[PDB]
Amino acid sequence: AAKDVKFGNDARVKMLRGVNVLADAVKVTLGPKGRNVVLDKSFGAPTITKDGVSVAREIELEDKFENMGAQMVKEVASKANDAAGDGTTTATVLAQAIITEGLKAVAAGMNPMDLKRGIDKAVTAAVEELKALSVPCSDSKAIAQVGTISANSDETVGKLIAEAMDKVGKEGVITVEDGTGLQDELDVVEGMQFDRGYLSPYFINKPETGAVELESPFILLADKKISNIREMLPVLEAVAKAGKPLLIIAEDVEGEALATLVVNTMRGIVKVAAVKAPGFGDRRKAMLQDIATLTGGTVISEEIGMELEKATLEDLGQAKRVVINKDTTTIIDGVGEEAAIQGRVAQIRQQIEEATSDYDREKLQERVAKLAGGVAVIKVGAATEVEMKEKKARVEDALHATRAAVEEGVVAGGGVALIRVASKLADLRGQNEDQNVGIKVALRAMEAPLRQIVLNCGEEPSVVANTVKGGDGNYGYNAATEEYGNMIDMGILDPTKVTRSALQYAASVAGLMITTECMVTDLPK
Amino acid sequence: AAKDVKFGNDARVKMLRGVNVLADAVKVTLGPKGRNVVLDKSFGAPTITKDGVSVAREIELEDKFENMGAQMVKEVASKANDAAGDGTTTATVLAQAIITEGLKAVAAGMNPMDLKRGIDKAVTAAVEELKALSVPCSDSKAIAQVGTISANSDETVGKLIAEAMDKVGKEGVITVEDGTGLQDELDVVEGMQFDRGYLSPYFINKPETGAVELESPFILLADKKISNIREMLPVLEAVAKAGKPLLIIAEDVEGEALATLVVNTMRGIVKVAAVKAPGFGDRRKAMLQDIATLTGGTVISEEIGMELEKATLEDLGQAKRVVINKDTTTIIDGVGEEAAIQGRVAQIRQQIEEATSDYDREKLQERVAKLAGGVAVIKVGAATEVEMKEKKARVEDALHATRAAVEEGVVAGGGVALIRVASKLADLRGQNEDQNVGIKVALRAMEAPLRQIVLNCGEEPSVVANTVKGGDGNYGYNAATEEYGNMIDMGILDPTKVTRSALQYAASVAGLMITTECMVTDLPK
Amino acid sequence: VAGGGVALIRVASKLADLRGQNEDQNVGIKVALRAMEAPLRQIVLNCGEEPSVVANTVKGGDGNYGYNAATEEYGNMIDMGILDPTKVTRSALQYAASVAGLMITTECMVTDL
Ligand SMILES: Nc1ncnc2c1ncn2[C@@H]1O[C@H](COP(=O)(O)OP(=O)(O)O)[C@@H](O)[C@H]1O
Ligand SMILES: Nc1ncnc2c1ncn2[C@@H]1O[C@H](COP(=O)(O)OP(=O)(O)O)[C@@H](O)[C@H]1O
Ligand SMILES: Nc1ncnc2c1ncn2[C@@H]1O[C@H](COP(=O)(O)OP(=O)(O)O)[C@@H](O)[C@H]1O
Ligand code: BEF
Ligand code: BEF
Ligand SMILES: [K+]
Ligand SMILES: [K+]
Ligand SMILES: [Mg+2]
Ligand SMILES: [Mg+2]
Repeated sequence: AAKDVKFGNDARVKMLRGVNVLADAVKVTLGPKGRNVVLDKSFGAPTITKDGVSVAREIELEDKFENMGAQMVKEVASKANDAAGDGTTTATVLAQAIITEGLKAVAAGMNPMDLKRGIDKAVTAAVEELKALSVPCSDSKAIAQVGTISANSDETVGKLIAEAMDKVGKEGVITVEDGTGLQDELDVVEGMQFDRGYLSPYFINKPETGAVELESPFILLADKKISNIREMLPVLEAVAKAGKPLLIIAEDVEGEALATLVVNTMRGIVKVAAVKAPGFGDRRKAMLQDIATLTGGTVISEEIGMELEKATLEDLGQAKRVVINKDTTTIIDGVGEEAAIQGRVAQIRQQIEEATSDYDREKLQERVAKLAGGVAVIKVGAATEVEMKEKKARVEDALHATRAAVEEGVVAGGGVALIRVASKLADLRGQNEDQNVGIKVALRAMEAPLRQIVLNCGEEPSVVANTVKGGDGNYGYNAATEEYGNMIDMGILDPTKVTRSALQYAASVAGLMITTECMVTDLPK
Repeated sequence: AAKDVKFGNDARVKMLRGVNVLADAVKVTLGPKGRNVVLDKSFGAPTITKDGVSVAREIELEDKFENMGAQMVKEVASKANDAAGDGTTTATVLAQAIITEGLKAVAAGMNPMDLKRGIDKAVTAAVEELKALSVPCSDSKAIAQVGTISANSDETVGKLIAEAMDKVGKEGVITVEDGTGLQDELDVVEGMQFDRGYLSPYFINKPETGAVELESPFILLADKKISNIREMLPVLEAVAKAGKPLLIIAEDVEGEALATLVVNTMRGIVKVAAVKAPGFGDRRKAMLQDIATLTGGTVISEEIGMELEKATLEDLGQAKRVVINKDTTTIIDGVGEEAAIQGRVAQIRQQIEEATSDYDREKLQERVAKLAGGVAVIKVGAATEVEMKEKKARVEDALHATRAAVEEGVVAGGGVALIRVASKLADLRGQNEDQNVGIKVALRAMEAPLRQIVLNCGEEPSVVANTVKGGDGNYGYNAATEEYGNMIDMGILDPTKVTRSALQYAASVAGLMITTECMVTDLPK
Repeated sequence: VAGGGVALIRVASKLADLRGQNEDQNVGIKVALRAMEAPLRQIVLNCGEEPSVVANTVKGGDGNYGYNAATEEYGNMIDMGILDPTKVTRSALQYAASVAGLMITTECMVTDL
């Protein structure tokens, strides 16, 4: 197709307009006084959301150049969401800040390459500063706060996340699903997380988020490589009569089979997923039988006297719910054989005492811990499915923030952290003036998230900004109460991870963009 | 379909406009202050790229005739990138200048074909002059420089390429792939790789490793479909007396032979790896004999007159270690003597001179390359996908640059080489005054790269040009720091190949383009 | 003063050191200094000489060294007698800057249909 081509300022102006039209839509959601965006997902009812990445992802624009700028920044939000839960709106605001300031500086005629280079220098130093600044978060209390604040000041959500991580342990798997009724509920259930994802992205169905959730999935527990579903087509027949999805957990699935699934599942009877049998060798057979007990199934191989041709409804495992993602699968609540489950537990422990060689102790300890943790599930309470999505999303942000916190701990939230580091870096300089002004752009931009958060209040942004700067250490602004104080004591806790991630990815993309003189895009008509 | 046809200046003017549009898109990227172009990739995030040939490919214009101009200059860009990875932008700028000056000379009424001949004559002399200027590049430091300069002054990248080329020697294969961390990382697949592996899991003695590794393995090089253990009996005796494992590089992983060798592996009597022979037919045979001599063995098959019983300890190959994978084998320090290995490479070089078909040419080069050393892999570290692509492209350019440098030497970069050769050629003349004009056209265009590099800096191009021309030898302009000096001592090194290649292709396409009198294209409907 | 735009470009080179309180004032200063070269380059371009080379050569010269557009020779403007009154240069510059400042600060325009 014939390409339109633009140069210099025309390109830059087009870009910047597209950026703004995305950012402004994202950034309205920021902080405690942010407010919701309505996304008209064609399928049905619109979804009201406060998640910035959910907003950004939808934004697509009519002008090919403005759209190009928008799609570019879109990347930032998705990256941040892929590192961490929170931080997608902060990362977008930072990116748009750098871009704006940087383009201003380029209009002064300064070299964009050196501008980019200077931004990168600042970010590196900034990241280092945050690291040192971060106070480890380990007190359940602090964990709660982190939760709460990521939940948009939702006390109850913080409570539940803290209690769940207490009950399963901080390393334990926790999951969130549409609850049955009005109230939030928490319970711990017999389930398993093993580190294998979908064997193909074509199994991604219901969620957009690169995952699949299946209700009452059947589990074919076969330590074999599936060449063609012919080997179990009467099982898929059976499963048709079920009308309930089948999870293959097998050593491999050939693309022949995968393509046959593509031919028959969504285009036909029932959705089917395949996952790699976890671990390897004797371990993988071990885990498959560990899951058979967890699900009341059997291991399907001729070493057992079983065959893919023969596995009954009852030779396959039964789970109530399974989640699969790019990298991991969580059997949420296997039917299983509870007494046998516990007996297995005791058995595996005995091998810890027998298989006392260091790495055997390790694997066995892992497996017992895995089985003993089970899984927690958080049931989101809502009157209406609209609020279901909204609250559920708010919870998952809390969840991902808490784990991130537990990893790296917390820094003074509300954007104080970024300002603080900014102030520390004021003496940082580059090789040349272009890099020096690039550094100043970076530092400057770090202000943006505070100002934005204030602005959403409709408080007077520059005033708050200036005072906070005047303050020192943890001194910040509480935007839910319009009071200066020790942010920590208030519990406005940001996990260093999210802030670090947001800054890196924001600068990363931003620095590139400024350097553009020319854009090649298809003529609209 | 009904063709539109235009003549004379209605043709050339339109054609030139197309050329200009493409060039201007490309040009911006030239040099250290050259700056990125955003190429829309409708399915995905746009590609931010500084690779000029990447730019060229996308350019395509609505106006049929302007399109023609673009399409033909596009061709020189691409051809440049085929000959050598770097130099695509230089070739474009050159082509633009020649075309521009040629069309101008034609407007004077010069015989176009004489111009073309004059251009061609000048170009030939310039190639010879570059050959004369070129100083061998050999020291690692120069390699680093060339890599740096081609990397867009990315010192780290130059360092990494140079040390990688050292670790695997000049002739080693080096490849670049998407890393995961922020930090770039270099790995090497040690030893004699060959690209065939096991086709069952039961060979794996190291299940946590997920591959088969053997220490002090003997190597039964039976390039055949092995049948039975019976033929191995005396071999197995010698093996068991040595107490060493055995690598079965069969033709194909087949036969009861291997099945019972797996049985012996499970009994711990002898541990055995088995893999396909690489390639087919005579080239398959050749690889097995190359493995053999390198391993200090000899191809143990009846098709070369030796039944498997007949193998001495000079026919069985050995290594300190071997590893075999799903798809690949590597042999670590085969016991074959270094003199035998070198000699074997000599016969392979004789075979290379005998080979007249890519089926054997590329494969023979791969044999000698792997015999010279392992394969290095450069993992490009970047925060963001956009960086992934952008950084990767620069790395790849650096890689192909260094290669070219090693093979043909280097000249003073920043376009000084072209300037110098142009000045040396000022005495050249043709058969007739039309031809002489064409020569001067060529010599004048040689300035264009230098000027364009300067212009991107926003510096007076002709001022810099004149001062450079006034200087002698490697005296030039450093566009990264805006001061003149010995270009070589600064380390701004260009591979002669890329300079030479870029010039030739530029000249060829341009010299044709100026002789256009009529263009025929479908009407715009 | 050296008439041939020499004076302006001379002073422009002299003041390159000057800098302001912030990037906005710095770009403003740079804009002013760059413009002052414009007379010389225009005069030359009318000749169809290369403005860049002549400008640089004048800048690299000293005092009244300048480009005689009538003859294309370089020389001392005074010896040739290419004399601008000082007032003319000064007034030209100041008034030019005045309008520019007016225009930059201009926020609204009112006219009939
Ligand atoms: N009560 C509060 N006072 C000040 N800042 C707050 C408060 N509650 C939340 N914030 C800040 O708002 C941001 C969280 O809002 P959110 O929309 O989740 O941003 P993101 O999507 O980037 O996580 C964090 O910077 C957090 O510190
Ligand atoms: N520091 C420098 N000073 C001057 N010229 C440079 C410098 N670094 C690189 N160059 C020049 O930049 C030119 C263009 O390089 P590049 O951007 O890779 O375009 P191409 O695709 O033609 O190689 C090269 O001829 C190189 O000599
Ligand atoms: N021979 C010459 N070479 C170069 N510059 C000249 C020459 N003669 C006059 N000038 C300069 O040309 C400039 C502009 O000329 P002109 O446009 O006629 O005057 P003004 O711009 O004041 O109306 C004057 O500043 C003058 O000194
Ligand atoms: F704005 Be986010 F996703 F916390
Ligand atoms: F623009 Be290139 F390939 F250096
Ligand atoms: K938000
Ligand atoms: K380039
Ligand atoms: Mg948040
Ligand atoms: Mg290059």
